[PDB]
Amino acid sequence: KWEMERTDITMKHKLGEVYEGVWKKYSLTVAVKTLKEDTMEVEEFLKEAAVMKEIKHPNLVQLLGVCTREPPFYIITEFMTYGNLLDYLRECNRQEVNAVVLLYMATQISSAMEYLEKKNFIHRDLAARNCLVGENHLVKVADFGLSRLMTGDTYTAHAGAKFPIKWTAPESLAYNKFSIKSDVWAFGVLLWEIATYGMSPYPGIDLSQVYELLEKDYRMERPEGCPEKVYELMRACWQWNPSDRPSFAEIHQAFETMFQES
Ligand SMILES: CN[C@@H]1C[C@H]2O[C@@](C)([C@@H]1OC)n1c3ccccc3c3c4c(c5c6c(n2c5c31)CCCC6)C(=O)NC4
Repeated sequence: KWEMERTDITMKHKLGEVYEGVWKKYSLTVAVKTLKEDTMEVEEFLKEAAVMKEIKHPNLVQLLGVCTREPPFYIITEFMTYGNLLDYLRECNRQEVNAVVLLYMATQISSAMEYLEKKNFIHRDLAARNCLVGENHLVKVADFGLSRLMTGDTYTAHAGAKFPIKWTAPESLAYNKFSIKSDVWAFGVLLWEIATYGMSPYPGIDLSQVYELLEKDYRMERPEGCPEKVYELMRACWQWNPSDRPSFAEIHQAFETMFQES
């Protein structure tokens, strides 16, 4: 079990809610995602925990332990000093976080998604804000709440689900069809975030025109200095028809290559 003792953790401050914690026993800083007793995302929070137990990879935030016997409930994970990649990128000195660094981040993230692709997982919410950073530009994928292990190739969202439109693929916006491919789309947009140091996608466009524009075959222009093969991947990631999209194995491979030629 991952079940462990509440009392071992000195709490600290805000980051259901996330808090910086200290596992007394091992002099160690941790993140603890908590749930306030009564409020019934009890279903939905235990599901996150259950998912995290099954996954393990050096580019996925690691479940260290849990308190699910007795409320207040706790998920404990490894701590990532530099927090979310979107604010990291926006706030950073780009001489240090340079062209090649960007390529490593993209490469790490692809590594973890090929892993998820092998296990048949969708993240279903892939984005700069949901990536966390450590020392020496370590990056890991986080926030596994909407992650499912699919039976079959297709998770269908409930109608009147709310999506982050500007990261969501066309078949997901029309028919609520999610899949690995729909995360490929998501990943492509994240590349666009990384390449621009955290600009918001489809800048200046209302949510209510995005789908129509994707249908009439509009895609975000290549951002300043994005490599040619990075932009090529972004564009294959944005194929209307999901069969035409690449795979995470394909993408990672291409990044592995591109990354060593640097
Ligand atoms: C009851 N034991 C804990 C289980 C857990 O978290 C601890 C706090 C403890 O394990 C050493 N832990 C560490 C403490 C100090 C330095 C490194 C680690 C550490 C580490 C890991 C780890 C894991 C678990 N725990 C880990 C670790 C739970 C099961 C999956 C992996 C790990 O994978 N690398 C360092």
